[PDB]
Amino acid sequence: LSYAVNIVAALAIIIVGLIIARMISNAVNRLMISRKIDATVADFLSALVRYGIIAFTLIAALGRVGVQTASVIAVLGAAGLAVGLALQGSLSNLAAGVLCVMFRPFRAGEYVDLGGVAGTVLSVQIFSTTMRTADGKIIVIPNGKIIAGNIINFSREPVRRNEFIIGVAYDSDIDQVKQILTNIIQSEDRILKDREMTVRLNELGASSINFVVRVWSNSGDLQNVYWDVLERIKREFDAAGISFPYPQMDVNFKRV
Amino acid sequence: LSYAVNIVAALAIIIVGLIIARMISNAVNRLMISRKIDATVADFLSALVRYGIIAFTLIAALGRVGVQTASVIAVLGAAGLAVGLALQGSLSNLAAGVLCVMFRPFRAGEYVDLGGVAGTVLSVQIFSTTMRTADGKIIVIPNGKIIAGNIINFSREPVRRNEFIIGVAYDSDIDQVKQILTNIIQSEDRILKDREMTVRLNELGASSINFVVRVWSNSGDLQNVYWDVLERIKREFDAAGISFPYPQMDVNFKRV
Amino acid sequence: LSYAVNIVAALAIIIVGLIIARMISNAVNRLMISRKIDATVADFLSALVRYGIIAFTLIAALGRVGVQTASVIAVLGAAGLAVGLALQGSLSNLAAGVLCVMFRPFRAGEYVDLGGVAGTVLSVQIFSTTMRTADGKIIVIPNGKIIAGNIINFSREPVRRNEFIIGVAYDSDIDQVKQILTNIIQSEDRILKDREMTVRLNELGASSINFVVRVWSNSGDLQNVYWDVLERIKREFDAAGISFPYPQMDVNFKRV
Amino acid sequence: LSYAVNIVAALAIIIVGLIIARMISNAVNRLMISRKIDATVADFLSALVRYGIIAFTLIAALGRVGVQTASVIAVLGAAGLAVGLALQGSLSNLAAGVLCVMFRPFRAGEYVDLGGVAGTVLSVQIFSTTMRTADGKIIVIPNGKIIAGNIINFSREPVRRNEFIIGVAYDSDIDQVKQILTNIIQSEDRILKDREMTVRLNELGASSINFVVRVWSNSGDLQNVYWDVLERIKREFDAAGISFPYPQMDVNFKRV
Amino acid sequence: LSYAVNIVAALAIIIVGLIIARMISNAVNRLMISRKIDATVADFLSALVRYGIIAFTLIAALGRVGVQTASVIAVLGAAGLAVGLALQGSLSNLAAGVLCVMFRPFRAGEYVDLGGVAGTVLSVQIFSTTMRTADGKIIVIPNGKIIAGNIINFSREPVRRNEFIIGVAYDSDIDQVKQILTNIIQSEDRILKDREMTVRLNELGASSINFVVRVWSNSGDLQNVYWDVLERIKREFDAAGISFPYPQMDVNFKRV
Amino acid sequence: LSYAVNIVAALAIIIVGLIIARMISNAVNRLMISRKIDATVADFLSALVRYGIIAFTLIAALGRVGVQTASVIAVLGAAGLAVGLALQGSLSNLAAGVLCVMFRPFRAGEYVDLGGVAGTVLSVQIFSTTMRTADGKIIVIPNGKIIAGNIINFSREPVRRNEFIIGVAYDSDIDQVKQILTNIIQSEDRILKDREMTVRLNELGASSINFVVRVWSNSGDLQNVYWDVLERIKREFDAAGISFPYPQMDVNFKRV
Amino acid sequence: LSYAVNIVAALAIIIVGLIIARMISNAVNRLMISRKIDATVADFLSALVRYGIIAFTLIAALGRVGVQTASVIAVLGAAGLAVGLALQGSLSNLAAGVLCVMFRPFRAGEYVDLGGVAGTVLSVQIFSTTMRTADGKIIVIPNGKIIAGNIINFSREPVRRNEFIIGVAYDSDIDQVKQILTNIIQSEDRILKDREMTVRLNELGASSINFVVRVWSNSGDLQNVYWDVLERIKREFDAAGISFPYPQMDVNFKRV
Repeated sequence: LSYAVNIVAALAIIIVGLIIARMISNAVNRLMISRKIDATVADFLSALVRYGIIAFTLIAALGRVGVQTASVIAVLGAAGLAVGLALQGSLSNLAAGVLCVMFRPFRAGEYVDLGGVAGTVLSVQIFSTTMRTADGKIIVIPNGKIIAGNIINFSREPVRRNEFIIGVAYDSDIDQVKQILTNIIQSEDRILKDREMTVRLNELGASSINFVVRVWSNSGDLQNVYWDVLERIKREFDAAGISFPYPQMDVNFKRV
Repeated sequence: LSYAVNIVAALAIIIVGLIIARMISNAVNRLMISRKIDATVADFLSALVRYGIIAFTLIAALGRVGVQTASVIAVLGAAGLAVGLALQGSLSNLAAGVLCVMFRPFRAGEYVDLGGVAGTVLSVQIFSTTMRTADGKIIVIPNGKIIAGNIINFSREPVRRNEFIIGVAYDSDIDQVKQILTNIIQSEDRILKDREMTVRLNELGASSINFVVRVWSNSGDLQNVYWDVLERIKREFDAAGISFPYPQMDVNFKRV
Repeated sequence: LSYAVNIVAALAIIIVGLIIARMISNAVNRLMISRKIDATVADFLSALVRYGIIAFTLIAALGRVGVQTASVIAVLGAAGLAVGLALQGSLSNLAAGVLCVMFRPFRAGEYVDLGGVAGTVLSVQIFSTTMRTADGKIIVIPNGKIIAGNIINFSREPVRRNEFIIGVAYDSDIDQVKQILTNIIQSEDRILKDREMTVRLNELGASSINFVVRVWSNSGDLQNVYWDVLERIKREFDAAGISFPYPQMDVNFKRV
Repeated sequence: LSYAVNIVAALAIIIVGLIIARMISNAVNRLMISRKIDATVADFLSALVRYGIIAFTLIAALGRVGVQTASVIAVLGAAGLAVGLALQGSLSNLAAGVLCVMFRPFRAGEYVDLGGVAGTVLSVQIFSTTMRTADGKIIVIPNGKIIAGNIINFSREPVRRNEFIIGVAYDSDIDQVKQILTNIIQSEDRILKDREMTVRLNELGASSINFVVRVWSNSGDLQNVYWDVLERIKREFDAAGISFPYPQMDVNFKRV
Repeated sequence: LSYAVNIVAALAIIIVGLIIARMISNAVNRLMISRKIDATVADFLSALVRYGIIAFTLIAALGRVGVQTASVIAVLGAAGLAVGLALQGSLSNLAAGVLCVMFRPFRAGEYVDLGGVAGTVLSVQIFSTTMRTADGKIIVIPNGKIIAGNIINFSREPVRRNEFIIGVAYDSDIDQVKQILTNIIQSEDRILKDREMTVRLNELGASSINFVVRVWSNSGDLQNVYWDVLERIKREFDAAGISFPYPQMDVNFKRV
Repeated sequence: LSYAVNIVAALAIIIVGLIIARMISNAVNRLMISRKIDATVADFLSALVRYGIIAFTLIAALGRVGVQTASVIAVLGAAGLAVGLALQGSLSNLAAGVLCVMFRPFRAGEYVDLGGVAGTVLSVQIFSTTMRTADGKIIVIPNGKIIAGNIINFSREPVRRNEFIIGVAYDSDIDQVKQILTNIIQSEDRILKDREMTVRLNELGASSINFVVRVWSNSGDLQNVYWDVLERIKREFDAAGISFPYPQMDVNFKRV
Repeated sequence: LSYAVNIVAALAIIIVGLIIARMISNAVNRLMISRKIDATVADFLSALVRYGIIAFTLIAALGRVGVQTASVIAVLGAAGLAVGLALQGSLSNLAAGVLCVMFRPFRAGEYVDLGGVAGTVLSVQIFSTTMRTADGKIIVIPNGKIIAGNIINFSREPVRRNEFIIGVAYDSDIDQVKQILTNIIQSEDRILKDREMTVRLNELGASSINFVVRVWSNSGDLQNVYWDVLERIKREFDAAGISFPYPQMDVNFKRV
């Protein structure tokens, strides 16, 4: 049984191969990390060399025990293929992960809409991103889904814009409405005066004349500015004699 | 018939091969489990070595009965392919399974919305997850579907937020509404006072002035707090003289 | 024509091959069935060995009539491929079949919603499942579709939950409504008293105060409990002086 | 030009090959049809042997005119591939065809809903099924589409169920409504008395109390039973003093 | 440079090959057309032989100028692949074309609904079908789209069916309505009397009792029969004292 | 280093190869354009020969510097594949481009609906088509999208058809309405009198009797004819005493 | 160990190969950039030569350490494949990037609708485009998504068109309405008088006669022209006695 020495040689090749592979791959993503690339892309690109070198080792090692070479390429091919399928979704998500962290279309703490759902971003991880809905629900979105959909970011821009739509009665003084509204926004300090300040008759409506007011503020103020400016419009308009109309209807009577 | 000895040799290879395969594979996911990896990933990765080694055995064993080697790679290729298709959905679900249990974006007992349907999670299994709808229906969702869709988790966060929208009549005192609402929530102990406490005029409405109240509570209290605070608003508002308006209509008569 | 003896040898190989194949495959799923596996998985896995072995036979048999070996792998490859396509849908459905019978996410006789359609399950067969809609229509759903969609099962759970929404007039006594409702459900024996018994003011509505009542019952009783508890609410509420309001409207007259 | 004898030999192989192929294939689906299999599946499976054998013939025939063997596998591979694409839809439809005829989830003459469209089935053919809409439109649905969608079959079940929803005025006697309805259905012979006979107060409605009546009849009677039972309810209810209410509205006047 | 004779031989092979290919292919679809097959299928199947034979020619011709054979299979493979992609949509449409013309699920001149759009068919061409919308728009639909979608054909059936829904006031005589309607349709000659003639009380409605009338006519008459029968119902109903009701409303006054 | 002469020979082959390739390809689509084919199809088919011939050159050229032949097929295969993906969308659009220009289902200047969006076509280019919306927006649609969707062409047909729907009061004379409408359209010269001229009672409506008028005109006139015929109907109907009704309502009073 | 010299030779090949690759590739996209092509397309096409040449180097280098050549094509094939998947989305986006910058269907600063979302474009980068919504949200859209969807460009066209729809009461003078509207737009300088100026009775409406006015202006003016022309219509119409009607209703009383 002097051809049972190849069994021992097969092992030798595997152990030497496993080590030679482990040390090259370590010594490659030592190189990559020292350049800059990116921790994950390093580990990934690296772990391909690793699994590649032990793929060569398996071919030559089995090969000394008469395993036909072109059967190892085939079996390992299949093996790899079966893994490949099972993972993929992951691989795809893993990649989106990188992209998101290395392009920061949103960063942790920004409020964003990631395709129907919107919340404050907490953390982008390997496969999935975590946000917290204004009301306290937690949503976990797959990195893959995020990256191939639109990213609406409420917070990256420093100055944003409220739009009021106020409806008043048809017999209201057009000039009077404009003046009161203009004088409300003029006096509000939180409204940026060096930007758009549109007060205008916008829509001849169903039962109301509809005025549009659009004014810019710092992103932080936007919410409070809206509320404060509204309370105001309502108060002033009442004291000034302008009517917010209920729904109207001309009825045309007929005794029968 | 001295070339009918190869038939006997073919069997020998198969039995030795089946055993040698069965004991390597066992001896691999012995190693994996002892590290940490994950029971399932172990069994899976392992069972690939297993089926791989008996793939080699089949090649060499048939090969001694003149089965052309490159016809075994082909036949087994097809066989594997046919299985591959038939399973897949499963494989994909199996993988989602792992991910879900080893990332716990939801754990058993959390209430969650898994893409349109929502219930309390019971158990994540091989291919499919089981939840119980608040009313007692059981839903079985495929692990695969779950993982590639958004996961809304109502329960992982410890503190959550009710939003009331209360409509009052246009001739109601703005300041009075705010005070009563503010004094209701101020006194409710279950409302977390160190967080958001928004009471504000929010919408000039169709037939009602709409106030928005938003207050935070422990996740457990949220449901009862809502109901209790509502009963309250209704009672106080009535005793205080504030009217929840019916739908309005100005009618403008015309005899014809 | 002494090279026309190979034609005779070709047949010999085919007949011996067909038989050798038929008897291994039989003798394999004899083994599988005797373990436990599953009748279909057996027949399937088995029928792959069968068609595999006669694939080898065809290669070697044609091969003795100078059919280039690597042309047989090719032709049979194509043949298999063409079949593969034509079936697949089937294969996919066949597999779903197994899963459904060997996981019983629904069993025959349970009422279920299988992605938009819902009915009482009759029988899960090879490719397709049969249910009967409450009203008598028969639906035939492909096993494949079922398994990759949500499965809502109305019947597996033994206790379920009705939700009534009752609207009463704004000027109705809040305490009185709660008491009558509570006293209706308290007295109904079919309502499980050791579970949720929610009677509460839920919605300040358009033209009605809306109370929500939620009570649990055995799955069998659920339908009759609802109807009986409703008839009751209506009767009691009338005799007690509480009004279910018609839609309301404040009209504000104007002679023109 | 003694190497121009191979041209003549090439032809010989083709003619012999075409014939040998044509007579095996005939002689295979003679066998299949004599077992039972199915006329179409036979022709198909058969026609694969046919085109397979002439594929071998083409390889060896061209091969004697120095056409490199592994170029024929390649060219024919491409040819086949180009056909494959062009057909497929067909192939898929052809297969659905079989399944439909050999499982009769609907048979000719049954009224069915095949994914949004519904009509009386006329005939299932090679690729496409033909139904006639109740009103006389003809619809041609691809067999493929049919098989991968739900099949709703109105006609296979012998007994089916009407549901009436009747709305009466709030001040109507609950007991009186139940009795009249019950006495209508009790007397109707076409209503199967040994099955469900539900008459019940079902919905406290907008402007009507809504009763649900559900009764079973033979599939033939279902349409006429509905109409006849309706005419009846209307007549009896009127003569008995029960009012089908018009839409209601409480209006609350305000001089301004 | 006596190895520069192969360049001349290469050309010879190409010219002879191009001609030998052009003349076989012509001589094949001469055969096909003389059987019956189908002008397009012939040209297609033929043009595959054509491009196949010149594929062999290119392999052997380049091969005498030392172009490694298995590089030609590769390059041409790619070339073909690139074409394949660019065309396909076409190929698919070309195939649908054939099917449509050789199954006439609609013929030129029939009015049909081809998945949302409907018009009178003009002409089915290579890739695309042309219809004319009742109002004069032209629509060009891809043959491929057509074939994989439902085909609704308004015109292939010779007799079709109108459905009138007529609403009359609740206090209208049920018997009188039925008689007038029945007597209208009885007298209309264009209504096929040997088929369905349904006049019945169908819906207890919002503000109207709704009668359904359904009557069959030749496909040509269907439009005019509807209009004529309608004008009629309106006239008769008026002269007979039956009221088509306006929308109703019971209003319940409240001085406040 | 007399084996460093192959490096020089490698270059020679590449330069000769690049030229020989460049001059065949030029000399091929010289031929194609001189027949008729199509400028783009020529350049494309041509540019495949070009890149094909330099693919052969690269194989043999590298091959003289010991680059294993079957590694060049592989590397170039990958390279081509990576390009292939990156382009494709383009390739697909490029092909649609051709089809559109060489079938003119719409030509520049026609108004068309290309799947939801509609505008006047400006120019069809390589990948993308440009249209101008009636109001002045520019839309750029990918050629690929266009070709696989329906093409609605408003302009290719020379004569088109308006449909008026006019609602009059229930107590209006049916005959009078028809006559006035008929006499309006009879007198309008721009209405084609040799085509459809439908004036008819079409719908017994909610609060109006609805008449349908349908009349054909040249494509240019269609818009103006509609407007002019409308103004007319309104004027005549008023002067003739026919009422366009406001929405109706029978109210049924109840003191409470 | 004189066969441990090949290890040293292996390294030599890699270093020489890496350099020879680095300097060809640099020297290729030196050439491309100097022509014109496109900075990105150059780097890409170039980086394929680069990775190709080191692919050859790896084959021959490993090959001198007995790594079977056809195992390197295989391993690297897999490696490449795994990368290929992980990237792709990127590759696709990268390509769309190019196309967008080198066709400028929108340029930075134009307002555009990119499939549902619309904003002012800021910058098109490698994979993703950034726009700013009128109100200050930032949207990040993948280049890939953009290129395969419609591109609506509000700004590339220099002159655009407002459409007013004004509703007046039925008893308003048709001629008077046309004149006032015509005289408003006639006098507005910002309205381009050499283009469309449509003032016309367009719709006989529910409770209003609806006039359509359509007038063209410079793209800059469009917004202000609309607002200014509206305020105007409202003012003039009031002073001139034309009534914008409230919703109408003929009510037909019935004492009960």
